[PDB]
Amino acid sequence: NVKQERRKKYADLAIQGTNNSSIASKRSVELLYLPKLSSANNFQMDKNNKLLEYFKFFVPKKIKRSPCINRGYWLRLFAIRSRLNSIIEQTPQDKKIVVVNLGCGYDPLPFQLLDTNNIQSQQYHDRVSFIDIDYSDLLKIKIELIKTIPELSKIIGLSEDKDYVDDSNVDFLTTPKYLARPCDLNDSKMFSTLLNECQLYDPNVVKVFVAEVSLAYMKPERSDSIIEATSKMENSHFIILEQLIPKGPFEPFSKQMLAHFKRNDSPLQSVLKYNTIESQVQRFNKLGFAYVNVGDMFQLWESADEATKKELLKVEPFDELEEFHLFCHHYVLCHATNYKEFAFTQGFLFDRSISEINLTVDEDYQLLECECPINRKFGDVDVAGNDVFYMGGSNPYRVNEILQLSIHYDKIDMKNIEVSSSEVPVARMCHTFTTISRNNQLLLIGGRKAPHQGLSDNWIFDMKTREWSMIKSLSHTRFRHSACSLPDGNVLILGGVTEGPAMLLYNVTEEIFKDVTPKDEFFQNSLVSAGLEFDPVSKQGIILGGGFMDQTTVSDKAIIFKYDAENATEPITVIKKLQHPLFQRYGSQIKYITPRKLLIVGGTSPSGLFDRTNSIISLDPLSETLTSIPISRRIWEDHSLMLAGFSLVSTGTIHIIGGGATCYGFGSVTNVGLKLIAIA
Repeated sequence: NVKQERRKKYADLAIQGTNNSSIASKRSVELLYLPKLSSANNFQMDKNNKLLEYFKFFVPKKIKRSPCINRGYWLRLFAIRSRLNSIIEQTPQDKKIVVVNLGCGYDPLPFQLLDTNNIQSQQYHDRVSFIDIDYSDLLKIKIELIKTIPELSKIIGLSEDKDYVDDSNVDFLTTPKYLARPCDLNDSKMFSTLLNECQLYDPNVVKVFVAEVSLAYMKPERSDSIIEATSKMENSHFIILEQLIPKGPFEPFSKQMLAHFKRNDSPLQSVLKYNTIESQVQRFNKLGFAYVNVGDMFQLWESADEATKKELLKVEPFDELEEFHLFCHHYVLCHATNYKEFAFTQGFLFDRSISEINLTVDEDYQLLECECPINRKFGDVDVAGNDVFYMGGSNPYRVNEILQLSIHYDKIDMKNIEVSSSEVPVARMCHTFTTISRNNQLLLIGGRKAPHQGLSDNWIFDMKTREWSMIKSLSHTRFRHSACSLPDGNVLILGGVTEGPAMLLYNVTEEIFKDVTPKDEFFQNSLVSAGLEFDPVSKQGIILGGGFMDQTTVSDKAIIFKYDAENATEPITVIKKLQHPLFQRYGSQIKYITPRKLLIVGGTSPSGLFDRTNSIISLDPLSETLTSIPISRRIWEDHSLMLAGFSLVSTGTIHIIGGGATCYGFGSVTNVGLKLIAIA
């Protein structure tokens, strides 16, 4: 077949520029996410509720991606679509709207929207038109496919004919609802010409200029011109979706992101000039657009109605939320207008960023690198006698092995202990490893394999015998919970991802668990990956930060409590609850430097990124004062620091060991290790 031969020909060409591209990742979401979502959020559905496909026209292959890249790319389709929606809903129903996709690549967006078969874009069927702009070469191929693929030609009005061929191979296409126009965006003057050739000057036509990760590869000056050129088109919106480096090119995630693109020889340039959200506002004001509504991907995520999140969480197993936080904060969605009639209704409005607080430098303790390349995340570790023991974790795969850590001032020695029993705990992460039996044994509680495979089998490891014994098992599975040995030798167990009680108590000698959820409205929800320590001296303990099972909320509370050992119905009671934005951490670890100073370390936050001043801090529980333990510019810039999956070990010094993150397919990073010593 003549047509089919042509189709395949340029079908292959389209591929040489689709994989590890945003289109490939959208095909991924199209395969997995869109079929499992209800009307509101599938974007593509026929009258009979059958999902419709479009990204398959440029990337047919079954594409797959981690659960973090997928949620991100769902957020990303929902980014553009929520904004286009606000414009279509408000603009009077007779006005012509024009969507101009700047550097569209193989983005099938127009066809997703123009297709009368898709009842989830009915508001686009009549009065919306589309202009695709990219490099000449690219549009040639893309037009070949639009012509030779009947389903596509059908949409925009071209003839569907098995027995017709258009061999011209041009870089431009003209239809009532879709045109493609070639243009090198780095040429501000050819672009400005194009704006008029297309009659975008007409004030009776509303313009929507969309820059989805394209003006991000261009130098600030080259991209600022594109933006400004459009500001002079009366009644225009500009939608820009691109990267941010809110805390500089040395933020743990930022460092990896820039470096990744450098390797792909597609550096991020504009972001260098425009680091933060506010930076984008002033930019758009300066360049013509006086009305701006902007926030990062995570504000967009909180923005989803609870009916939508519930579906999303149930799409695929997911448990990389520290990665999701970081990624989200490094991508901005910026909606700009050059006319004041258009209002950003509260449905779409982004709350302004609340100012950050400066903190007093800690006069007593400081940070100083201490290599501990255990090369693994999300295990746990506790001290026994003078020995240290790290168990399980992933690296990047889940292991069950136990490591003895010989801690030294400069470096840490590691020996793999050998198991002596025929039975062993399955390989797991996000469990807890706690010391019991007067420092003779170690208690393994909960944990998981894959995120849908929470575990309920607990174990005990005996140092002398080097044997594993499966003790009693948790009624409900449980991971990402917290733990800490109590004075009496028992083990408190906090929240986690579980259906079980919010707080458990494991009596070692009696070999039983006990639901001891405090009588407080705070504990109505299972707290995930919070910080939790107890101080035998001050006879109390703290709960710090932590997230909830909606994967959206994060406690900003520091909870002080006591332990009444002689009480068997309310052993745990809440003394006091403290609040502060810097408490709002997920995946942190806390520890007592002294009875009057609690070391709070690492984790991610829904609010913003942690910097060198507040990644590590300390709080005085009775004084209610916050002191900051700064990280040197050196350790920030030169060494690999990623506070997620790490742990705290103590033998007046607390080491920050293990930890990493895969940084959204921009490569992996490993927390090299740090130590907190007293100041000379």
